Amino acid sequence: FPVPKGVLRIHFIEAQDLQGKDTYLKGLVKGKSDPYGIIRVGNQIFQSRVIKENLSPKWNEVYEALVYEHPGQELEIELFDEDPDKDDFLGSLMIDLIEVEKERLLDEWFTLDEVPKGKLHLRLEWLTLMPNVSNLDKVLTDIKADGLSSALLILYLDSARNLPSSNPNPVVQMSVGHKAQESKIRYKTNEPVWEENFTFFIHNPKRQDLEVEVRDEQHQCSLGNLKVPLSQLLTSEDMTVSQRFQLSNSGPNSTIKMKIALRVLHLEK
Ligand SMILES: [Ca+2]
Ligand SMILES: [Ca+2]
Ligand SMILES: [Ca+2]
Repeated sequence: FPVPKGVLRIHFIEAQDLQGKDTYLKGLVKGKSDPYGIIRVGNQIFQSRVIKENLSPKWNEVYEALVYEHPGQELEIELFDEDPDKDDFLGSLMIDLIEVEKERLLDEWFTLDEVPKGKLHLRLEWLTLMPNVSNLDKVLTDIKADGLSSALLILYLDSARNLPSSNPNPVVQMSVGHKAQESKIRYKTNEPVWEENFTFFIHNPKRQDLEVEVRDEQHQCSLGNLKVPLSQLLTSEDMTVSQRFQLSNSGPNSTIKMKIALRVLHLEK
């Protein structure tokens, strides 16, 4: 299974001098526009807010994208005017990631291509995955923890044993805080195998819990659940634990096997 080469934190700050594409009164009066941006990294897509009637938009939004050692992967950005029909094009940008890794931290205005005018203000942070916990304390403080992610949670769903029944069709749902993802379904078995990998962004591992619920997908019935304070990982080697876990609201011998690893996101120079 692929593992991330790092995390790219994208500050979608502002743009200036964009192309006005709206016109009042049958096109007599030249007007401004309603800019917003579409940001792409690999399969990950991000959409900024629409700011109305302004060619120097200030979004101050921030997105977090996973980056792997895959070929030539790039940061793609397109700006549009929100119109009631087809949104008019306000310019585009293409940044080489392998270049961004090299610089670690950028703060620059970029001139949009394929438009007569327009500039975009970005601050890019290349965060690497740290296996030791040595810098968590510093990363939490820089974020100003009192939000964006201070860590990643990478977890492996191996299998479960001896689940309650008649037989069920087991599926697992994991949700660190509000982010939630689901495994695939196994059918008519009390011994499911998934061998699936999942990744979650983490604001603060000292506060957040991983919640795991096993369900029978056919029927509303629950098959057990599990809470794992991520803090417990903080005291494990390479912030990774691998064991069988007891399920609650389940059988007495019902368990779930996982590998769970934490990585602190760090900007170095
Ligand atoms: Ca328009
Ligand atoms: Ca418009
Ligand atoms: Ca539209």
